[PDB]
Amino acid sequence: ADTYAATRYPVILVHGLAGTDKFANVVDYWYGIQSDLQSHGAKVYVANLSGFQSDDGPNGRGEQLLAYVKQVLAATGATKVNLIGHSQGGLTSRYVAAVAPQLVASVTTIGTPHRGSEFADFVQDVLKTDPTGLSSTVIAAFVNVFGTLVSSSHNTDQDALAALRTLTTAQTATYNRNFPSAGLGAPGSCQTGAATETVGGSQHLLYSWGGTAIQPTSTVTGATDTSTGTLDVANVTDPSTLALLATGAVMINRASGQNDGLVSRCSSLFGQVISTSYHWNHLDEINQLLGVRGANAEDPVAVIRTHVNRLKLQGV
Ligand SMILES: [Ca+2]
Repeated sequence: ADTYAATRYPVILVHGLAGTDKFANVVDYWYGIQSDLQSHGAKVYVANLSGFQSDDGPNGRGEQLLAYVKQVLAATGATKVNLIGHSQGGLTSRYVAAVAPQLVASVTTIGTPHRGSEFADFVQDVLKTDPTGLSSTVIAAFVNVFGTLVSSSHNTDQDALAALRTLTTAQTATYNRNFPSAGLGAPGSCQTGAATETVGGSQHLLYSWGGTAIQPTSTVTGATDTSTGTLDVANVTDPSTLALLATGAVMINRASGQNDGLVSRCSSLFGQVISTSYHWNHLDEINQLLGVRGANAEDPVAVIRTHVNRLKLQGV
C-alpha cells in the first residue's frame, strides 16, 4: 500500500444508469476501482442512489447524494469531498456542488451527457408512436443487454429504458438553465468552459473526460468501433460492446459526431477536459463489463488512479 492516491479530502464515486451501486444486484458498478484506489491510500466512499426523475426533484438523486455527503463529513470530521461521477452521476454531482458549494472541493465527470444524449432522444421519439420501442432492433438490443444490469427491479427491461428519460436533450437543457456552471461552454460551441468556478465563495476544481470509440464512416451503417480489433474477444465476452456500437450508430445518424455509444464528445465537455480520445465505449469508462475492453482500449483503472493522484497534487 502507498499514498499515491492519498488526497486531502475523501473521494466519493457517484454512479449513473438505472440505480444503486451494483449491476444485477451483485456486481460493483465501479469494477475493481475502489480496491485499487484504497491500496494507494485514498479514502473512497461509493454512493448508492435511486430514482428516474430529475436530479433536482424532491427526494431525487441530488438530495440523496447531498444527504450522503453530509453523513460522510460527519463521520470523517472532513470539511469537503471530491466528487467523481459517471454518466448521470456527473449531473447528480453538479446538483450538490450548486446547492452546498462549501462541502465540495472538486467535481470530475466521466462520460456525462451535460448536453443530452441523441440515443435518449431517439428512444423518446420512438415511444411516441411504438410505446414498446421494439419496432427498433437497436432499442431491442439495448434493452436486452442493459435490462440484465438492472438491480432491485421487477421489470428490468422497462427500467433499462426509464434510466434514459433524464438524459434527453430537452431535459438537460432545462437542468442546465436551473443549475448553471462556469464549467460549461457556450451553447452550440462544442467547447468546454472554465477549469474552476467560485460559488458561495468556495473554489471548485472542474474536470472531465470521455470516450470516442464510435466513429463515423462514409459507409451498422455509418459507424465503426475503434476500441476493438478484427477478431476481438471483447465482442464475445462483453455483450455491451456490440450493443454500444449499434446505439452509437444511431447517435451518428442523429448528428452526434464521435461518441461512446450513449454520450457524444461535444456533450461530455466540462471544466478542464483531460482527454476525449480514449478508445472507449460508455461501460469501458468504468471497467465494465467485468473488466472486459477491446484490444485498442486504454486501461480505465490506471486512468482513474492517475486522476486521483492529480487531485492530490492540486491540494485537494
Ligand atoms: Ca467493455
